[PDB]
Formats: sequence, C-alpha cells, structure tokens
Amino acid sequence: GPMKEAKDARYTNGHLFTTISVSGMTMCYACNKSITAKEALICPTCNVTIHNRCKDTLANCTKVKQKQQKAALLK
Ligand SMILES: [Zn+2]
Ligand SMILES: [Zn+2]
Repeated sequence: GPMKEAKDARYTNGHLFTTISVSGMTMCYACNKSITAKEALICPTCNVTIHNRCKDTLANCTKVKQKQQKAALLK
C-alpha cells in the first residue's frame, strides 16, 4: 500500500495515547485533577485521560486497566 509511512511510534508504556478534544468535565489520570485543556490523551484499552503531557508517569498498559476495568475481579 501507499502508506509506506506508518508512524506506529506512540507507545510510552504499552498504551496507545490518541489526541482527544476535552470540552467538558475531564480529570488527569496522571495529575488527579481537572484537565482545563482543549486536548488530552486516551488509552483505548484502559480508558484514561491525561493533560497530553503526563503520559510519562502512567503505569504499563496492563497496570492501568487493572484499575480502569469495572468488569474485573480487581480484589
Ligand atoms: Zn495531568
Ligand atoms: Zn492502556
């Protein structure tokens, strides 16, 4: 395919952080406070939200969904 430029290089600790458009009540899963930004990041596998710069303190993407999955025996 013509997509000979796959920028598959956006993994800090296993989570895929994609740019979102925070326009409402949002909280930084890395700074435990309200994201007053117009852009944030989300892991499609652990459903976190961060200030689009606090991803270098988020745990491995199998140590985030171990707190962000309300359908697991997390006890
Ligand atoms: Zn933050
Ligand atoms: Zn994740």
